[PDB]
Amino acid sequence: GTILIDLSPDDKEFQSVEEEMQSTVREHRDGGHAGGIFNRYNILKIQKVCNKKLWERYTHRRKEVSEENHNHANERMLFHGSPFVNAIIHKGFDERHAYIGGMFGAGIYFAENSSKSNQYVYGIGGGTGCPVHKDRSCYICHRQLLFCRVTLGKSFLQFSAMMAHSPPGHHSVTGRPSVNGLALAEYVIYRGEQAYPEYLITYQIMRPE
Ligand SMILES: COCCNC(=O)c1ccc(-c2ccc3c(C)cc(=O)[nH]c3c2)c(Cl)c1
Ligand SMILES: [Zn+2]
Repeated sequence: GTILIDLSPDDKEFQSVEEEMQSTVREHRDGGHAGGIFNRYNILKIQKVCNKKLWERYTHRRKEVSEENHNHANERMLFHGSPFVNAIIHKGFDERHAYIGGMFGAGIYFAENSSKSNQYVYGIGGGTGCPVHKDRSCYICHRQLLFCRVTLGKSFLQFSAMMAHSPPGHHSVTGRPSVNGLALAEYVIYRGEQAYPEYLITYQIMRPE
């Protein structure tokens, strides 16, 4: 039931989405090992993901979290990178998109830094890089990220020195780097229904000059 609508680069929605991409790149402590070396992206396409069934699944859960949290969904827009992006846009987030060995427990991870999500585009740790060149820093091959609507409800705050249940009380976990003062948060949900993949972003990382 999914349809994809191209946003025009002249459209203001294309532009605020690109801005959130570009403005949340940071340097990474792995020197670019997982996601490659770059400061900015070349944005190639931005599509809006439309699936009535997945949307209702999301808003139905959103209402429930909302009611449990002093009428507050605590709804964010957050990046998600994964080899399973084409499956997510068609069938939604589920247990199979969960990071079993994740630091904040076994759920689905999202990132405020788009460059954090880019590290996972070719799998945990960048896997072996693009399918074509086996290059985690490939500047040629087209990559895809999702920019997603995520319901956090009451988030459990977990300071970090950088499918399970949420801790009782909580609808999600915030993993908040405490050492790297420029690293933004990651969040973990334990139910697929708590994220909708609104935008599919197709891009290349750009070689620095
Ligand atoms: C035991 O393996 C079973 C198969 N599953 C995967 O191969 C898998 C699971 C999770 C992820 C994953 C992880 C963490 C992030 C974070 C932090 C940010 C983000 O944007 N995406 C993530 C994506 C991946 Cl790539 C693969
Ligand atoms: Zn490549």
